[PDB]
Amino acid sequence: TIKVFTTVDNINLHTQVVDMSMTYGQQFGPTYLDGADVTKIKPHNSHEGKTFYVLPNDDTLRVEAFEYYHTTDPSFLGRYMSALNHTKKWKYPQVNGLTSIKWADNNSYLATALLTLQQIELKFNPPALQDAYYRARAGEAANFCALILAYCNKTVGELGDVRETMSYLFQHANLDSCKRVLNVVCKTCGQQQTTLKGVEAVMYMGTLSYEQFKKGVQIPCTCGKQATKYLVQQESPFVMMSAPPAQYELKHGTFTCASEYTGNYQCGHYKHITSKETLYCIDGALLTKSSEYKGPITDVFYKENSYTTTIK
Ligand SMILES: Cn1c(=O)c2c(ncn2C)n(C)c1=O
Ligand SMILES: [Zn+2]
Repeated sequence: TIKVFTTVDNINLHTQVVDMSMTYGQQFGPTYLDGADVTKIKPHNSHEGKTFYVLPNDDTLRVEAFEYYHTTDPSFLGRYMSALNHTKKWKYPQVNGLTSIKWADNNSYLATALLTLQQIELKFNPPALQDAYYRARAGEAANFCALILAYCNKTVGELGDVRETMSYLFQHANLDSCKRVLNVVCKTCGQQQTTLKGVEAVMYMGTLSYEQFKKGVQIPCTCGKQATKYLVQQESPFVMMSAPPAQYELKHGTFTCASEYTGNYQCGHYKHITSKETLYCIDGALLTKSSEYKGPITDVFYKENSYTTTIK
């Protein structure tokens, strides 16, 4: 017999005596050793003392799992392991001071999401995610990428959407106190103010221009006229403005960073544009600098703190 540790978080370890005549799966359920699936394997003597991950299959492990990952989805950990086997083999070059990802397995959407996160102010609430995120910021991003895939219910190689991805991640970020107040004005129906909080206060779908959002965008009214919607008040460290991809000119110094999307739902590619002393296009491991940029932009990120309209 051998003594080992089992765990769901590699924080709380639990002693186990292992029967060498049974596989790990027969004793523990699906079981991983340093990420390798050992479910169908007989214990080796050399495994004595090692730490194994298992699926949360009792109350203690379930609570520990929830406390570390902030999800009760029982398939989460298996999904994470499957992703991590791949993301450990990706490469994470430093590009223009940021951790990027060299292209692999259609991962451009994860690269531009990671590049974006390093330019906006945000903290993740699940300890697993915030821990992985700080390692990713330093260049060791495999765990962070596998968690993102797991949180988004995506597998390695699946095409992804940055906006959807950002939405899921923001739901695990402390945006609780972010606030947006909007006003919609119809000459017939009058004015209707709305207040949004959390993730809905920092994401908008329909226009890339933050300035246009402040000035007012035309939206239809059920009465049949065109109403105007504009931003009354914003309280957040950034905003995300998105729209269906379309040719768009990005101007140095008017935005923080942006996502460009080429292709369709069957085959496509993201690039990342950032505004520094000039414009930089980060494309996985590739870097290109230019003073102007035009492309099929789909998300633009802007810094914010507090904004109040002067529209009376
Ligand atoms: C996979 N892939 C694409 O699919 C792609 C692209 N540029 C345009 N497209 C569509 N690049 C650079 C790419 O690596
Ligand atoms: Zn109306």
